[PDB]
Amino acid sequence: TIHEFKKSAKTTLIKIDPALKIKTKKVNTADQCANRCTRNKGLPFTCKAFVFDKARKQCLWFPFNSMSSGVKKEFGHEFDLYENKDYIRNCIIGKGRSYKGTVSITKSGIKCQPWSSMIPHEHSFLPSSYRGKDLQENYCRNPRGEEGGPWCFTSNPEVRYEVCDIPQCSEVE
Amino acid sequence: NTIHEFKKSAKTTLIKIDPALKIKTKKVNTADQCANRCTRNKGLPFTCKAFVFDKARKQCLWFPFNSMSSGVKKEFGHEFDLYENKDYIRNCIIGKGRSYKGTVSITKSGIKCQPWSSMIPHEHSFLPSSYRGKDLQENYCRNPRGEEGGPWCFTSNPEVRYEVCDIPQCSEV
Repeated sequence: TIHEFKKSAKTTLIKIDPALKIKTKKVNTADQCANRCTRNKGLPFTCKAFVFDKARKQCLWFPFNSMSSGVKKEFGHEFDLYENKDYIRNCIIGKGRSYKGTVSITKSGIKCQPWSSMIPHEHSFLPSSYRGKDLQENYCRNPRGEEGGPWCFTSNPEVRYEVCDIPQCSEVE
Repeated sequence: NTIHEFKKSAKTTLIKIDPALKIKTKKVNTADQCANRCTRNKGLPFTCKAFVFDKARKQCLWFPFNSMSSGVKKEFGHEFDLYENKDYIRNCIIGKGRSYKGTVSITKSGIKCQPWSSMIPHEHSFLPSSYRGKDLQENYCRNPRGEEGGPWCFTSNPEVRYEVCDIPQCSEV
């Protein structure tokens, strides 16, 4: 089930409201964390994310994620953060400046090109500059808040860039 | 094999009233093959948000829309199963979440929801047929009467009749 989750390398989370529940356990792989999180058995909360400590081989299960109020996102080479997609907002507000979901396909249906690649499209949208924008893998993103909404570079030479088809939160009921 | 990742509605296909919308069909063996192609979006002139498996004609129907889209309606049919891509089912709540259609099925304290169709452990009268439009399917967190706490469910723990589920507001600033 590790694919039900958006992965952020080298990242963990820290609670600042001390009331928020946590649960930890030593395991073998990050796979085993995801399994328990998806199945949500033996957890006295809704599992919205977990971190795998690769050094200690420990799962940390959370009823929050990186968008929750009361938690900080910190760098650490031995951690990978896994966020349950059911809790990463999957619709756009305004022009989608704050979109962080995992849709990686354009409106006319082509797979996006990874931001950290210059073939087949050359560009100046590297992760490093645009920190906080989450230009990760090949996700649809709107780093500058432009009118088109989340968009990407297309893995097809004919089309440089195209918007993605992420619905407005206001679209439906 | 990503079919388990989709929200399934049995005995259901979708019809486009609007002739503008695009559909794509292909003869196949199994519903799992429809899921794979939708998941990966391989060779579709659009973003696949849903598909139907026709068990009689052995066909996939891939759609750039779902049951909540404009100009689309459900149609009953014994041969059809509808599968909706969770990435295009709004996973946050508007106001009290009367119109919530997502698949969260665990309460705030981590308890697996009881199916609406079941009287075990708890007897109740929120029968699906009493509440059409409210999607009282499987064991999903729902707010069929639009009450204060947001979506909830009867609980699979005999000790706890019902509990609210922990589903985030789409926008609250």
